[PDB]
Amino acid sequence: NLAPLPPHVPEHLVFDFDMYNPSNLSAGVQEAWAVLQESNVPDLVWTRCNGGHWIATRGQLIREAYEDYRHFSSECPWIPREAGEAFDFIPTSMDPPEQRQFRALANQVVGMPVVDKLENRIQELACSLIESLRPQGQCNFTEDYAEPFPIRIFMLLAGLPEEDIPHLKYLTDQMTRPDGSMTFAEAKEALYDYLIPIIEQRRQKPGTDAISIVANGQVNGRPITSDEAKRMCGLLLVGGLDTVVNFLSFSMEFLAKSPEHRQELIERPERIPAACEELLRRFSLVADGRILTSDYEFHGVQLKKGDQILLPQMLSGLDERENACPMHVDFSRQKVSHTTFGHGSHLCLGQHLARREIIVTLKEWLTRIPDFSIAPGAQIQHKSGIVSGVQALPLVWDPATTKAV
Ligand code: HEM
Repeated sequence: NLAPLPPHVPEHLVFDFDMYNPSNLSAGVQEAWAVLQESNVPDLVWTRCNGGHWIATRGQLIREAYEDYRHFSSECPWIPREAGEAFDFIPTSMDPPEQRQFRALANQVVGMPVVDKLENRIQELACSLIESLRPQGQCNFTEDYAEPFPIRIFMLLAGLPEEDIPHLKYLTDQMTRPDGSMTFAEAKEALYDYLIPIIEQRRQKPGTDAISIVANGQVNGRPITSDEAKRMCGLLLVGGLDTVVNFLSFSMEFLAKSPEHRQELIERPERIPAACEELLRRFSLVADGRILTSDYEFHGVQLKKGDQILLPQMLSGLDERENACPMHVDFSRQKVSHTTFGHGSHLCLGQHLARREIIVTLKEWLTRIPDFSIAPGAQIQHKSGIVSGVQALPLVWDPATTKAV
């Protein structure tokens, strides 16, 4: 259950939050993590759950920590400690300066110039999927659209066969929202086990897919090793399969319950990109962290070298000190303050691909199925972890209120 309180951690700063099953989960995951911003909760607390660790609860602290890599290192970014010690993905497990050389390489495979190229492809797939669903007046969103749409796009970007999707996604989910059937370490090993032969192959005979791009690449002008290429390709895999997939579900669940919000985007589709930022803020879903490199006093609190600290990227934008009425989705919100794609030198490299996928989904779906809702009796369930998700999303709609385009 709870790890004993280390001697240096003040008893009054204890707030036993469990990031993998928070107490108020039933009210929605975002709402569940928002209990850390309750009236009598401090900016920095210590939880005894999951081996024991700090949690910064406010945007001000989360951004500061993310900026100061000298004290808050990416070397051990996952909780529990076992998992963060085993976590060696590139470039996430590395801090500046040696970190940058790899971001540049990774930005060649998912960056903006690559996203633009992907445009038509992305629309074709979203339009393909929706039109096929349109006449049926129902669908379970997670399996019929949230997963296939982004995953097939990445599998194509990666040059990897779709048949391997069931296996890879299972490994991916074990890493972010563990089943208990395997440790982060075991799931990482399998991921690596899958990539090793593929990377050797792409190096032997170079293709134009993200995998061979990475594996035949250079960093700081020098050849990348097979091992560095594996560590980086596995992280790319995590991003392509378990991020947008979940976010699309939180947004669509919201739209299914918000006729007025849908009418706004139906009426002025030009508000869709704005609406995407506000949904990215409101349905923020990532939370990883750092490890203290040395004894350090932070905001009046004594941190010790080795202490792990959770810096929920999700929390910043729900922080009322950044955005008034944080839980209200306001497509017109004047300043949408968030750290959904992270903060600091580790800013998400897939963010551009992620927005495209979102804006396109929103645009192509609202245009064909403007009116829909959540299947009657459905008790939508959320799931929490490094990356939070939606268990199932049964949608229903009257076919006669739809249009083909
Ligand atoms: C809604 C979608 C997404 C969200 C909210 C998101 C969020 C994040 C966050 C919060 C981080 C920072 C982690 C840290 O600082 O420890 C990150 C890093 C990263 N993400 Fe994204 N991500 C998304 C989609 C994607 C996609 C689609 C990809 C590519 C397949 C991707 C690739 C990466 C990579 C390569 C990094 C590491 C950057 C580094 O460590 O320098 N992400 N992402």
